[PDB]
Amino acid sequence: MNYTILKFKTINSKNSILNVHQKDVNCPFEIKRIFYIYDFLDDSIRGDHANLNSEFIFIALNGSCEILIDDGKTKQKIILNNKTKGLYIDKMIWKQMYNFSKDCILLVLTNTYYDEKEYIYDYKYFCELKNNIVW
Amino acid sequence: MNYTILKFKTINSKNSILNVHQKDVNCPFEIKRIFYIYDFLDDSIRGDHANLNSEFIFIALNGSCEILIDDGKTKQKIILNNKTKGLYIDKMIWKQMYNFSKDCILLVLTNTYYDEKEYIYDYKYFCELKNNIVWRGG
Ligand SMILES: Cc1cn([C@H]2C[C@H](O)[C@@H](COP(=O)(O)OP(=O)(O)O)O2)c(=O)[nH]c1=O
Ligand SMILES: Cc1cn([C@H]2C[C@H](O)[C@@H](COP(=O)(O)OP(=O)(O)O)O2)c(=O)[nH]c1=O
Repeated sequence: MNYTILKFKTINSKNSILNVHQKDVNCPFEIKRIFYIYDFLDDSIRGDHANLNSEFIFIALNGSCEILIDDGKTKQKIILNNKTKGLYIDKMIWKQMYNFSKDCILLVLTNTYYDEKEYIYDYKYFCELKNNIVW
Repeated sequence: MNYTILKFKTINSKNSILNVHQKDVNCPFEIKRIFYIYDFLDDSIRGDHANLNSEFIFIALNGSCEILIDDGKTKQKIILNNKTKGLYIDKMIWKQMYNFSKDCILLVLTNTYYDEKEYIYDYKYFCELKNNIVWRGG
């Protein structure tokens, strides 16, 4: 599956630490949209979809969570809990996020404007799209 | 001086809160780069420059800090301390940030790639370039 764990370069100066993201700097794509997710309750789950076009980098900026990614062929669990690590996934990877700490802040970077129409919410279709050897 | 304290529209769902930023959603520019600053020790200070092209939104995702902004003629101090608000500033505004809490995480959105040639680190010449721009009609 087309995922990587990225290790960010930081700039340690002025008694603090700076992490930069842009095309070719701790990010393989061109950024167009950012969002962050916070104030999680005990059984919060996010995701349950794949996206046709958007690539993602997920970064836990505070606290931590889990993510299960799935390409139709294999699955992986990933822990995010570190400001110098990110999970990069290509488009057409199903994901769910859960087991959020109380204090988790999740930052997501993507290369597309939000488009409800690029979403795949039906898992069987997703798996047909990833595996069906006719097409 | 051109700045705005934004109140963000949040999406409250799935037992959590989502804040989205892109052109015309909680941000007036096209995003091209993001950065965040953290692990501040007591006396830490950031900024001390102006930028010729870039606009910015500053958000305290966690904790709090104070920002001073300066148009060459006046200055203004603002506290950043929660996730539903940020400070938009236009280009060619000088800024300095200080009084960071130990747990402060500062997130910044901007509309450009990083460019050393866009920085003005000398306040005196900041005021001259800005006074000239203002003089021109800007
Ligand atoms: C990610 C995102 C979501 N939303 C809205 C639409 C969705 O109904 C809701 C949550 O998005 P969605 O991606 O469906 O949930 P998750 O973040 O768990 O994957 O917020 C936007 O308006 N813009 C966005 O960029
Ligand atoms: C913001 C930023 C800084 N840097 C480098 C250049 C600077 O010497 C240093 C700090 O940036 P600078 O903007 O000069 O300081 P501050 O963050 O306090 O305003 O890190 C980058 O390489 N890319 C970036 O996007």
